[PDB]
Amino acid sequence: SEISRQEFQRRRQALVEQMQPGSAALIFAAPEVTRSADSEYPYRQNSDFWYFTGFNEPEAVLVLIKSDDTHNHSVLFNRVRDLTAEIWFGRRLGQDAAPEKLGVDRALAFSEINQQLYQLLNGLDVVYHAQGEYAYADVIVNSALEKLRKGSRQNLTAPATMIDWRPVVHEMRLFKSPEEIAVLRRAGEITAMAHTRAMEKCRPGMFEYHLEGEIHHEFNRHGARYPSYNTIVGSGENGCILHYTENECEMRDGDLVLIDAGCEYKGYAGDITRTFPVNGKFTQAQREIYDIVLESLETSLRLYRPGTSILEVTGEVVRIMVSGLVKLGILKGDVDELIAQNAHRPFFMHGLSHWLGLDVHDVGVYGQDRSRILEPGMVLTVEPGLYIAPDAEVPEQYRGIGIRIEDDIVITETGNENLTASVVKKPEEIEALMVAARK
Amino acid sequence: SEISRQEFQRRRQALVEQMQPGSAALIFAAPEVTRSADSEYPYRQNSDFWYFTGFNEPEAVLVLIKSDDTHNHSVLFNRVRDLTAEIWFGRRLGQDAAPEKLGVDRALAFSEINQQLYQLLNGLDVVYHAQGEYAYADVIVNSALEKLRKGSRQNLTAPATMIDWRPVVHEMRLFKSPEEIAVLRRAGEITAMAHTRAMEKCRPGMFEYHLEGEIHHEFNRHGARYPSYNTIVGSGENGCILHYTENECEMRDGDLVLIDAGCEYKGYAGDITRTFPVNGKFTQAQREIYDIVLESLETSLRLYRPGTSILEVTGEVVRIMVSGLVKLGILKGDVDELIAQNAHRPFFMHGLSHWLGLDVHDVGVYGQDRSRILEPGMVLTVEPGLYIAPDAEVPEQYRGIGIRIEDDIVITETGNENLTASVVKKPEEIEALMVAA
Amino acid sequence: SEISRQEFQRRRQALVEQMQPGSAALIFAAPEVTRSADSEYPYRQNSDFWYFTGFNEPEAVLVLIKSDDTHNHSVLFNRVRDLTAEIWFGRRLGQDAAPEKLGVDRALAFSEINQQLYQLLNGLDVVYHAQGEYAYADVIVNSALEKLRKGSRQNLTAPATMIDWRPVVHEMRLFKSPEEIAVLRRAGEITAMAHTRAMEKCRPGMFEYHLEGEIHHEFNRHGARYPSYNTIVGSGENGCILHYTENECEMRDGDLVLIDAGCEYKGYAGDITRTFPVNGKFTQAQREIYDIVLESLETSLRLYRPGTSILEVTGEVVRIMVSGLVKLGILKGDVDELIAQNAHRPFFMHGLSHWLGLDVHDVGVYGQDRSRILEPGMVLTVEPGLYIAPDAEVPEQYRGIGIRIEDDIVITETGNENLTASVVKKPEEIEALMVAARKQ
Amino acid sequence: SEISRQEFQRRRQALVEQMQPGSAALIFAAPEVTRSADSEYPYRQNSDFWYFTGFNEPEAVLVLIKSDDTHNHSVLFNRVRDLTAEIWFGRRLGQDAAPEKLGVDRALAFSEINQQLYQLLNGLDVVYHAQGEYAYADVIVNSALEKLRKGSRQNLTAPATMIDWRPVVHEMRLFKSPEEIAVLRRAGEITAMAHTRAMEKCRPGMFEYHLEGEIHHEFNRHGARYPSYNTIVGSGENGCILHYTENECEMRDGDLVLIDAGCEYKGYAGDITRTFPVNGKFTQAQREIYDIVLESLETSLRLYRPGTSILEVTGEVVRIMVSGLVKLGILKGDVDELIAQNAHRPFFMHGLSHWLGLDVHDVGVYGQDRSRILEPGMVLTVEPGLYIAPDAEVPEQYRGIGIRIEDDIVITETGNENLTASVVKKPEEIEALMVAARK
Ligand SMILES: [Ca+2]
Ligand SMILES: [Ca+2]
Ligand SMILES: [Ca+2]
Ligand SMILES: [Ca+2]
Ligand SMILES: [Cl-]
Ligand SMILES: [Cl-]
Ligand SMILES: [Cl-]
Ligand SMILES: [Cl-]
Repeated sequence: SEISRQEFQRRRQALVEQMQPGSAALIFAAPEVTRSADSEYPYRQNSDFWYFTGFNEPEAVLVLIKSDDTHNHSVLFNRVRDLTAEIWFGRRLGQDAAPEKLGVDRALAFSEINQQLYQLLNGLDVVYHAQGEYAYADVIVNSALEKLRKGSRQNLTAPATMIDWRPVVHEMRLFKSPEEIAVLRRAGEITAMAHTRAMEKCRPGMFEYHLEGEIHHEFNRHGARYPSYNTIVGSGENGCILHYTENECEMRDGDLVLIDAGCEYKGYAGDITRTFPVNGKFTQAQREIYDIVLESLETSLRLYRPGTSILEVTGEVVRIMVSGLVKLGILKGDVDELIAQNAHRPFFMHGLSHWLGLDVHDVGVYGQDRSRILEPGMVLTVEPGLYIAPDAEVPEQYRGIGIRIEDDIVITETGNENLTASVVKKPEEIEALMVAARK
Repeated sequence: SEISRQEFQRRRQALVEQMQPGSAALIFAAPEVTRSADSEYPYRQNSDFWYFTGFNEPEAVLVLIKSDDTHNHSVLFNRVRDLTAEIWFGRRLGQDAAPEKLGVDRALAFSEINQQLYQLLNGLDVVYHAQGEYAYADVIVNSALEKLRKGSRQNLTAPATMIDWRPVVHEMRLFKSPEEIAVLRRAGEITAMAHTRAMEKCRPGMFEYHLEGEIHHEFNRHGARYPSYNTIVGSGENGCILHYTENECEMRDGDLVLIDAGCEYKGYAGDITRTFPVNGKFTQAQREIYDIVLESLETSLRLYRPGTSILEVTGEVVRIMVSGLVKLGILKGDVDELIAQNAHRPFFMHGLSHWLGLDVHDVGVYGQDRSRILEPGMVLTVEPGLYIAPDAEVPEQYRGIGIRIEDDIVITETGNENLTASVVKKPEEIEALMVAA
Repeated sequence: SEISRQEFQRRRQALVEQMQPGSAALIFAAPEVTRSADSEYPYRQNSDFWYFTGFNEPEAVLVLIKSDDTHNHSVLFNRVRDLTAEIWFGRRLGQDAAPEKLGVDRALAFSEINQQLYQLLNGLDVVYHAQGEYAYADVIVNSALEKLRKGSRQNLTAPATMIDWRPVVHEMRLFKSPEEIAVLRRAGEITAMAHTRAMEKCRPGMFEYHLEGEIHHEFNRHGARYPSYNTIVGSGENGCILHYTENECEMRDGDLVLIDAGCEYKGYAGDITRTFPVNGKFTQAQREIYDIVLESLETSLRLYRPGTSILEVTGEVVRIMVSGLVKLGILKGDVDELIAQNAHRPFFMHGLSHWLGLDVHDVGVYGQDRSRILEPGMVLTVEPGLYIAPDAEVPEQYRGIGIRIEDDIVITETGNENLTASVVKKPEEIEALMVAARKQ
Repeated sequence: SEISRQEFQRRRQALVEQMQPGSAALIFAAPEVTRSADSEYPYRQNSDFWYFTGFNEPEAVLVLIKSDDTHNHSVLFNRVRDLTAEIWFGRRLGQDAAPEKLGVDRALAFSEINQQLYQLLNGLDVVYHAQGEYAYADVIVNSALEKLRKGSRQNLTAPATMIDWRPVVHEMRLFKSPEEIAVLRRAGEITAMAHTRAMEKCRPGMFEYHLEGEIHHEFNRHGARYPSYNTIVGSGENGCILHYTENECEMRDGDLVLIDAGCEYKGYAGDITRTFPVNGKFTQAQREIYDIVLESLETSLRLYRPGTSILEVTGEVVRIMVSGLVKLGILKGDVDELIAQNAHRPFFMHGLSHWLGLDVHDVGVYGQDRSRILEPGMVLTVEPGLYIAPDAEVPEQYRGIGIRIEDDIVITETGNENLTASVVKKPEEIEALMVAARK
């Protein structure tokens, strides 16, 4: 599945529809970033720039100009064709091919942006710009505006109003289109296959990073070259560290391993977490904590629908966790009083759900305490966890256990669709997958 | 193979030995860098900081203080132990464990660097600093120096002299120790296994990125998590693009595929290129270009020894390429006259060799036109290539052929050791490897 | 005359009246500036900050908050009372006294601005800020907005809209109130007395800077401590340089001296130019150029009124200059063709008029080629000049003559009032003035 | 009096003599600074750039190149001749005339500095640069060094060593040459005449700023257009504020007025303070505080010579002040015990002396607590003062009295020469001066 050219054009038009007459919106590409000396990390395009273009080059800027309520047009600044630079560093779209290829009206060389951008902004009332995201973009925009301001003698005038397009554009990204849902569905499936494979390959004596290796190969195999974030493989006590990425230890017989990994497929993130026994079997104590986390996840999946919120569902999860922890003797007291003192917090210290999309922690307004009412098209994770520190003042069999289980869902008219249910999470299904893989 | 804590201590001592009495050298960690929004690329430590510490955390600064010709000591700034931040983001070494763990005398909190660095520089004559590498580091240093200049009412004085330590440190990195050679040997072996595997797995209909996938899994399997640079898999006309990284096309029956890939193992880069037929069988035309490149590589491997240079060996490679290209009718004329007008350059447009180490294009002075005399301990690549553009004015059969073959070597007393010879490059050995797979 | 507390309060309300509900306008004080090492130039407050406060301290910010269409309030950030710093560097207003003294509702310490400004912008839709004027102000505003953007976990939201208040505020400054016109009148008078005195004191052998000294002492004498711009005293060929400030030569018998100087009185600029013979007698050649410049000025003074423009009046001046220059043989040809070829430009290369106010080159939209229709309340200069270079290809006797004559006017309902007519400009009146002063 | 061409050339050679072979020293002009909108304050050249050139234009850089122990040469970057810009804004020296006029070997356009500076630094071992003085200068130098670091392919190499020339140059400025002493002598005399005139013109009912006006007119009259710092005229309680510059109050019959003012003459600062009665007649209480300050100054003037220090002389002044204050009942107790607990500090809270030169608070190392041994050619102020706050707990008649008296001296072989003695400071000479101006 892919995003069509017609979809990119739709997005641009929807932004233009919300712009004032006499305005221009400026969307800048991400800079290339150094990894060490003259080598660079693999390029990752700014999510917003990508959302409106599908264009994966640096040194580019999209300018949408709304002259009035019917007339509008697009100008792309991008790198010029250069035979030498392309033999060396890769093909460039260039100016001639860009209009037909990206569906923009005009293309100009990026090297000319300071000579041209002020001419595009001249006489407009409003400039839309995401200030403070990239210093290089701010320099370009502020110089343009400064030429216009200081140029009353050449009959230049600057727009007096600057508006951040992020609130509106992030609100657009919060609501996935059917094409985006299908892409995220594929991201979820690829990611689920990677987690399935990790479970099938895991043996005591392997290192955490070996599972990372299996996961990334599976991502790549389906055309998702890069992870959407750094892969976490935390065995034993490392499971109690939420964003553990060192992945450097030998996995022990008798420990759990927690894998939090997600692919990036056509820009969109998958984000799954599975925790499972390194040896293919849960200890009593591991099963007991696992079942509480599973029940929390399974309940959240049943509950999530239009009209509730992350806050409301979180309240039910807390109740389940506190009840479960009291049965096991990890917490002591009355359930309702313990909920009122947030006594679960030493053991479950993060949110249940975040938005998901072109960024793994995707954009969009959550409301106070994530109280925003859910509607169809919203995509989010569900990631309950319990983490019992190695030195926690609790019964001893539970120490050093870190468990999180996470799926990705999209809210529909009647509930939600689970995008990552094709990788097992029921403990008996995990044991059957693994024990079968040993033979 | 690995770098011992005692080697890290020896490198620090060798820098201190070169420092003036009454001085301090400052070596800053790399910043974390954004990939998108709040997500970051996997951390890569500054190569020079790493060289002196083996420490893979950001927000750290190594300060070596030479008080005089016999007394010296080290202070590390690094992140404080923080239970919450570690639960969330990973273990930190902290201050208590750092002295014993890294072999430094004192450790202080990085968040205190602005209150403490000026006190360490106060009264010294010289500060050693790599200016312009990281903006955050320059701010810290300039701010410390400024407090000293402007604090005479508090009996503070600034060093009047700042010296770039990079020329000296890079000259040290140019000459590999036996430990380093053994690490680079392992990197070469791991990288070669990855290239072997790519050749064994390649079939028409697979995509370029599938070979990248095979290569990275093999890197990871041997404990080299990350490539030393972005992997190149250029099939067909994509082979004619030197740093082709899109790796997005279907590999066609009848095309060559060029793979440029290297692992990073304990900080050190492997760097191999192999070109081979996607279908396991060179066409006649592909074989004819391949043999010229291979002969260039083989002659280079024969010649590289102490007392010659990259420039000198390049001269021999140019002669082989020009002769070969005349024989095939790609160039027309007298060999010596064609060499004199650099007629090879449309087809071979890059250098033959670069230094190799903590960076794939490693530090160290090359001399004018890479004329520097080679000595034992230098590690370099040998990467001849020929690239015939799809529109080049040459016999039709050679158009769109891009071939590079690259090995990594270390100069020894009597020649060089080839670190990456365990992956085949002879055309018959390539064909035999691919059928057997 | 001065600007009353009620007037400053009126200006703030007029800005607030134009602001959107749910907004804040931020107006920052000028930074102190180094003259050399640890010494600073005498403080000059930002003109816009001054317009709204009358407050002459650095490290201060005015915040006007419009909660909705009826509720609004003001917060001033300014330097705290500090006994030690004040013993050393001067009295500070501080937080307790500021509300009553400046007519603001609240005052907070400037050192707390990063901890407080974001709290004031939180939940607002619009922030009004003059971006790019001061780097230190941009850093403060951007940090506040950044804390709000990234503080959604703390229920913080940033205004999505930033609007430059300069177009509106500069449009307000373009139209002077009666109190402002009375202040500018006094500035014009003080400045005229300084130019009168310079004419009276000038003798051959004195240096150009001596006249500068006379002028500045006169400004100071009436309570205008500082000039509104760097004084120009160009004798001989130095008169042909428009902003000649070196003022370093001996004034020669036979040369003209051109003096361009203006006081700054309660923030407002006077701006006069007079040119006169160093020896008290215009030669024939000097008098012939002078008369053309004078006729241009006197005619522009009649012409300027509501309904015309600087461009239209400039057209009339060009005609007078070209006709005059043809009569002397400085230009050759037909008058109308020469006008069409802008043949006057080697001799008159600057504008006739600029706005005048808290800045000598005051703010306000001119329109294309200064074509904006004039209305009552606008204040402007009228400054025709003719500058014949020492090597220009003309009758020899005109070489090295630089003459400018400049008055300040305010447009009224039926014409304009000349604010600087109390210093003479008719050549006979100049000669007569120089004769009476030398009898002492 | 002025600085000759030979002396500017001598200063340059003395710096070059201290430079390492294979090096270049860079000295940058001060930026123009805004006063308001498009108007600028009168240009003030950087003191160090001035010291080595006598050149009063912005957009200029002096480059001294020491090739080896015998060969050296100078390159000036400065503004190009531009007929239009000069008609508008003033004459420029330009490139053709600069060599002969300033005594430099070559002159280039400032607009070419980025294309040329790296070529001058190429292959050198050391660059001397005052880092952190001007941000515009640091950008230029860093950009040059960066082009050189990355230009090994074009056979460029950067100096690996940067040295701050300020310590050496400021040490040169600390020791005045005969030409400099003559110029400072003239500055002292101009400044003394201005203070004499203020005393002669002062009447009750005049404002503080009127005396400022008299002072500045007198500076200007002798060819010193600008003060070396902001003039202070503090009458009454305003005298108790050290750098009181508001100068806005009506001077009252019965008050003292304290005037701290100094001219700038050919770049060098005068710095005088005189305090005197607005009405021309010291009261008993004013005279009593005055005499202690005067004794402190006269004693300092007799003591300052080679081999003592500002710290040592300050100790004597503290003794005089404490004794005097005990005699009046302002301090109570034993003199030596009061000295030991620095009981003078509420009344005398600043230093006795600072260096004087191209900056009023001139450059040069003072040593800890100003303990550096004085030698011939050092120039310094002597400025004892007593300030009794309006609310101080002392006999009523001393409240609100602020008195400072300040002269400028140059240390000589056998003592010092007082550069500002031509303005009276004895209380009976002040009264007689004022009475004579009134008759
Ligand atoms: Ca997640
Ligand atoms: Ca290579
Ligand atoms: Ca004017
Ligand atoms: Ca002083
Ligand atoms: Cl471009
Ligand atoms: Cl820290
Ligand atoms: Cl404050
Ligand atoms: Cl220039």
